[PDB]
Parts: sequence; structure tokens; C-alpha cells
Amino acid sequence: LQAIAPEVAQSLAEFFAVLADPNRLRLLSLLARSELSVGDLAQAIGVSESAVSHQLRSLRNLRLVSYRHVYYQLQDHHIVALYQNALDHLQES
Amino acid sequence: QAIAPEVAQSLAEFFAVLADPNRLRLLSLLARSELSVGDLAQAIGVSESAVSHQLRSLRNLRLVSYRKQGRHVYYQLQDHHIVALYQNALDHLQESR
Ligand SMILES: [Zn+2]
Ligand SMILES: [Zn+2]
Repeated sequence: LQAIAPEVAQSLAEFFAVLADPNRLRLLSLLARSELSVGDLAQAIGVSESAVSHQLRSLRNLRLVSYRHVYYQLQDHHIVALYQNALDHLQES
Repeated sequence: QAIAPEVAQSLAEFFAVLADPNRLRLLSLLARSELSVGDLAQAIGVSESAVSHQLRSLRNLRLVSYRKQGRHVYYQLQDHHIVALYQNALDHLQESR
């Protein structure tokens, strides 16, 4: 059979790389339970406004999160499924 | 909530393994069929020692498991979490905008 194309692999690689950051993953653990404002997230991570709004505004262009203060959510059902499966599998321990 | 720092770090380490093109190419194959290192190496066009070396961290972080059949060792996606992780990340990559 065929492996996915090298270009497809490299992009999929780049997408997992952004997930390979514990601070990002902390934000996403919050968005996993509900949509939340720019300041509700900062108050959970116990940091600032102008800095949650740096990381989120990063994750937006990465396609992990979306926004409508602003409200953030997990972009869509792939993101939700991906975060949960990863975190349940790690939990099996 | 927010997951604990320790838990976030372990999860970041799981995802770091997935952040390599070659390992993801291996996973794309195991997604359809349990395969040997020999089957894997033929399909990708690399040495076998090259596969085995890539498979190590896939084993250690439990992305893949293996069975023995006589002298053959056959690898699979560890479980349904791995199938979903993979498929969902590929579909989100190839979708919509
Ligand atoms: Zn699992
Ligand atoms: Zn998607």
C-alpha cells in the first residue's frame, strides 16, 4: 500500500508540533470543557490579558482554536476528538 | 480546571513523538493493516533499521503495539484512541479551509 505523501506528512508534523507545548495544552484543556472569554482563560491559567491573547491569537492561525471581549472555543469536532483521545489514552497509564 | 502541569508535560511529550513526518508515514500505513518492520520498510523505501529506530519512540509512548507470529513481528495502532487521533488530525488538515 501507500503511505501518505511526504508533503502531507510534513504538514501533519507541523500541526502536532504546535500541540507539543505544555502551556498551549493547558489552554486547550480549558476550552475542552466550554467556550470561554479571553479573561476567563487568563484567570484559570492565572496570567494576563495581553498574554492569553498572544497565545490564543497564535493558536487561531494554527487552526486549533476559533473566536467571536472575545470568546474562544476548540475550532471544531476534530480538535475536540483529538484532544480527548490523546488525553484519555495517556490516562490509561 | 486546566490539567496539571505534570500531565501537560506528558501530553506534550506524546505529541512531540507525533511531530515527525516519517513516524506519521509509518502510522498512515498501520492505520490500514498490521504490518512488519519489513513490510513497513518496503512500502516507505528505507532500511528497516530506519523503521525500527522510528518505531522505538512510537512504542515507548504507546502509539503502536505489536504481536508475534512465528518469526514475524506485526505492529498495529495501539488502540482506538490512536485511530481516532490520527484520522481526526488528518481530516482537519485536509478539509474546508
Ligand atoms: Zn488508548
Ligand atoms: Zn476540522
